[PDB]
Amino acid sequence: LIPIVVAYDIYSRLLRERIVCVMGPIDDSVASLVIAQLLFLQSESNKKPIHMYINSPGGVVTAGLAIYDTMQYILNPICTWCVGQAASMGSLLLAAGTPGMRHSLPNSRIMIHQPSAIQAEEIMKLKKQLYNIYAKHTKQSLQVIESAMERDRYMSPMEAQEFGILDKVLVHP
Amino acid sequence: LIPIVVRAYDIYSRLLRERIVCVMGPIDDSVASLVIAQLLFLQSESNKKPIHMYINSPGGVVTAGLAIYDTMQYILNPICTWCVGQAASMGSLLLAAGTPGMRHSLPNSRIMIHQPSAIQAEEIMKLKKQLYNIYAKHTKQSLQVIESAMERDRYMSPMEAQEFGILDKVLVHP
Amino acid sequence: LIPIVYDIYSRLLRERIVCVMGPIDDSVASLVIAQLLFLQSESNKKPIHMYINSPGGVVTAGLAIYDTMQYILNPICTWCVGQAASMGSLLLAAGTPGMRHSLPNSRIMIHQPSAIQAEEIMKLKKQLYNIYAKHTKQSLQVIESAMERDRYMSPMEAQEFGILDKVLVH
Amino acid sequence: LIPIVVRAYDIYSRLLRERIVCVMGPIDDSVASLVIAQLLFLQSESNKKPIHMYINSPGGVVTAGLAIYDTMQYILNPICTWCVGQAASMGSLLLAAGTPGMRHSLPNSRIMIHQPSAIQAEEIMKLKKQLYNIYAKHTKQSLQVIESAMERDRYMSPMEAQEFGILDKVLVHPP
Amino acid sequence: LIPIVAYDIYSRLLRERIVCVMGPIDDSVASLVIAQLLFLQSESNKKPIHMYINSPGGVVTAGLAIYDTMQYILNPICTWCVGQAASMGSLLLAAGTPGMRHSLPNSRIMIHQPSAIQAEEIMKLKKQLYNIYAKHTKQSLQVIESAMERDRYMSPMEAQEFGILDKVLVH
Amino acid sequence: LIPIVRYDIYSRLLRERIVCVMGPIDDSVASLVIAQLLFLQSESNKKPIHMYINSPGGVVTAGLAIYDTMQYILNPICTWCVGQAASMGSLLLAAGTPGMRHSLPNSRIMIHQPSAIQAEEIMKLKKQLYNIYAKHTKQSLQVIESAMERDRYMSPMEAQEFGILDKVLVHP
Amino acid sequence: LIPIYDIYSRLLRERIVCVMGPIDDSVASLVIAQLLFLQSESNKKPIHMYINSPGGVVTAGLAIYDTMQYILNPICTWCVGQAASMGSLLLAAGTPGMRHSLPNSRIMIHQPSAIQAEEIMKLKKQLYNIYAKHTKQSLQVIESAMERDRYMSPMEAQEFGILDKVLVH
Repeated sequence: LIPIVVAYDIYSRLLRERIVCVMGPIDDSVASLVIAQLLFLQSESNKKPIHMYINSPGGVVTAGLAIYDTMQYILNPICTWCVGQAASMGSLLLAAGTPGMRHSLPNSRIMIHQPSAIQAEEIMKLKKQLYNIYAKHTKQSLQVIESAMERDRYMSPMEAQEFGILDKVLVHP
Repeated sequence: LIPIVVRAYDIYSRLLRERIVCVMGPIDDSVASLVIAQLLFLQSESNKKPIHMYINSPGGVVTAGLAIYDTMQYILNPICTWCVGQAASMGSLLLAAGTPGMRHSLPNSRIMIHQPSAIQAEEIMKLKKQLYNIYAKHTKQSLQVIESAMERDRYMSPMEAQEFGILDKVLVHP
Repeated sequence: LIPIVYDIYSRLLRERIVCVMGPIDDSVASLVIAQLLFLQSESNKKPIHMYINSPGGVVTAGLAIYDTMQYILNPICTWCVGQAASMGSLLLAAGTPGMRHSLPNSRIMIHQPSAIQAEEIMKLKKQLYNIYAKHTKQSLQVIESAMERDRYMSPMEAQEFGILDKVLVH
Repeated sequence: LIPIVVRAYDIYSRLLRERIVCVMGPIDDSVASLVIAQLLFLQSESNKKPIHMYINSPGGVVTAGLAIYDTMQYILNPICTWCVGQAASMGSLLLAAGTPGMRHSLPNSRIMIHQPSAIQAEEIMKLKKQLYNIYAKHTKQSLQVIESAMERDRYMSPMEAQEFGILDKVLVHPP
Repeated sequence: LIPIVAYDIYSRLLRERIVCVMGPIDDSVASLVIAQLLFLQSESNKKPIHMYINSPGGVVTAGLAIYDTMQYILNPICTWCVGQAASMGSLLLAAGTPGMRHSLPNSRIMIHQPSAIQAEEIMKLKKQLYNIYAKHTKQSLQVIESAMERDRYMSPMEAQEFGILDKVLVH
Repeated sequence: LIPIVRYDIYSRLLRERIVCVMGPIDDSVASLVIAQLLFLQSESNKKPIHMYINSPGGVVTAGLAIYDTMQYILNPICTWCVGQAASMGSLLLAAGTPGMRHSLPNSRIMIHQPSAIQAEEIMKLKKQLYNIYAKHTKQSLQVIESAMERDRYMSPMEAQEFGILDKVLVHP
Repeated sequence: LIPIYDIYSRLLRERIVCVMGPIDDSVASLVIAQLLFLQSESNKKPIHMYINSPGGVVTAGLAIYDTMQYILNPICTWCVGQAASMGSLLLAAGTPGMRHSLPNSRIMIHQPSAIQAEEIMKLKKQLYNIYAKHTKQSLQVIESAMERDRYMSPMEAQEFGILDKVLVH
């Protein structure tokens, strides 16, 4: 499947360039890999930026929160890039990049809404944490976040930049 | 198994050494990540030499194709897009997104820009207005023509697609 | 597993042999097209050998392979092994004039046995008639008539029809 | 698809060179076997350098988790334990079984001591009583307090789990 | 698992010019057998090739692909029946070189074809099998037609008397 | 999934003369364990071998194949119960060398055989288990036959008192 | 999964062939390849076959058996765990004096139960001839002993002539 480049597979040469890809649904296996790649890239140097490319519909909240906390834990600056879409938990990882270093390509779709075995109280505690993350990183008030997360829709990149999910939309070809 | 040739490469990696990217079968998030990774790698090898992009796909996920498209536009290199077999829905967008003068088809290919067949209607319509806009910029056609052409569930020949502006050259010769 | 000597198929590819075996689809077509384009770069003038044992498959996948055969400048030997049916017999007939061969016991079928609109299936079908007409030099009516009969023909009858040039009598 | 790092290692073997053991996903006999083998290997390389265990798990088989726990207590090394994402049921026992002073959580980890639900009833209760004694040893709560806390089907926050005695530090950033 | 001896055991046998035709025959098996036959001819057109047959038969047009390769190449082919060669497996056995077709004492031979395309097309293929067996067995088509409809296995001694085999190993 | 460490983690352990019997026992497991046991005897007939048991048991005739190899080879075998040794897993524990059978504190031992061939053939095979346990535990057949009837696990400190193992490695 | 040569390629270098699990045409193919290879390495050094098998396809087992009898090497056969049905024929087909079992092995010569009944019967009559030849029992004993659906101990299997040695170790 994966081509070889000169030998490496392409994803491991991207990792050698300090690029981490989060593609497709987030789960405890995807999180485990992303966590391991972030902890590794910190051990190789704690000063060079890391580049995280997001194309995901989101996924499990607990897996997404594990990736988030590690991005906040590691000392590296993190550039974060949206390609195609970043929805639900995927847009939290996008929002959680370093201020000034959060980017999107012009046609990406951003969704802050959190699409609909556990007690009701425990899902609500997770959501209350999400409101505080979005308020922290977007600098919106909690009242704005709660109503924004109620609308089941995708933002355009220009709407998401004025909302504060993005810093830059790179239209330059 | 993929045959090894001649260092020893599988042919898909040898073709990548010739700066050829293969987009084969349906487009999904896995294909999109592979195509974007291949494209970003080829830019690092040089910013100037063209990239060759061989399209044989029935299309696929719209947001996956837009991720490939956005990467094609970000990269500075000329991209030569070759239609082989067919390019339907999102596949004909990728064909059309090659650099002007470098979009080619073999003569028995079928081109379809109609989008055949989990999301709210408002977001599919927003996605579809993007397709109308980006076809118009790449084909140099009016939105009314695009809207009309994307409504007919039909394929068009490469000679028709050249007149419509999806293609630049049809290689009827060897 | 397949035996090592290279893998057995990579050893054959170094002899400029392309094995089309089994049903043809987009995954098979992409393999065959990749191999055909490579072998032209390795030398622009030495023949390529295509060995065909196929029941056919997707039409656009087969037409993708066929277009590559006509694009590259090399002669192509086509060898019918066991059977070449539907799109498999088009690839057999697409070999270079004088260089289309069959083993004595091969069965060839040009009929097309048995997501798309009816008008689009018929337009594809009319393309096949034009391909067979130019390569067999039969009239369009004979092609339409012979492709309607759900049958196989022997190599000696396929040679008389113009699908083949040589049958390799034992 | 697991990236390779350049000798060439997969990402998990590269981390094992940092003395990092990833206990991720559910625990079963093959997970237990793999963790125990890694712990015994890492002890051979140094009996006094710390080991780092990263935990994100919903729990698993109890006897498989107790096998891992017993290995953590056998080896002489300090074990720093990290909760990322969640540590539930048996995953919280491996968290609590880290070295005193070296059990850490990130701020959004979910901690559940409760045990959600093939053998006779007497064997489940006998496993339970072992768990109560292990938690009492490490959290320094009394058995009845553990029994009352372990009956509520809920998750603690990291700060609440520190007050319960499952954790020593909650870290936003490295100090 | 296949043992390693460096080669896996089947590639080590191929260096002895041994081709194992074992298990059911299909279009994928035919590809492997034909590629191995053409390779062994490239390494030498003179030295014999050894075919080891253990199969219940299979697809007719796949077995005919193997058969036509056996007759095309110039090498002598020793065919060995191991365990059984039924239906199309017994055609490859009979198509060995005259005097070089061998069997072990407990091999079971069956020329009958046990048990989509039109009826008329199966019958044309079937009539080809009669001609192939008649050529190699040195027997009347009427005898082949009668023998090929009996749903039975021959012993190696019966198969030698019929003309499918030349030699039976005695132990 | 298995990390590498010139090995994978398990071939590195095998170089320390450690054999792992993990998960259920079947014909595949029996063949692998017997091969490893015969290999380690060739490397030396004098150094101990370490066998780590975490098993729910499995096919009885597969476990007896492992057992007979343990008794054939000349090496001392240390047997370690980690987590659980039930049914056939407890026979491999009992069949370690005397003075060299160990358990971790939280292990579960079960001698009972949790519930094809004819009924008479299972009882024939069952009667061999009574003889094997009686040899190694030094209990009488009546004590073995009575103990095997209770569908229960037991703690290391009771299997030590029963004679299934010799040492419990209390945590420091 | 398989420890590291791999453990079986190392064992094959000691001239050990493992027959474990049920026998089918793919197992027969791999065992026959190993037997023919080991004869090429030398036609004089013994070969060791380890059997732990329920048996399986009869014609696959008969293909192995004829290969064991064709090659000139001595073959030492070891019953490990169980040898049932066709597994007991491979065991019995070891070299006289070199057919061994561990003490707790179970041996069964009964043949538990795509082709016609008359054809299965022709196969079973060959089985009677093989067992009578190798065990030196009469055909009437073999025919009766295959009818009883039972296992026997290695000591009882030695009295029947399927074994020569029991390794009290």
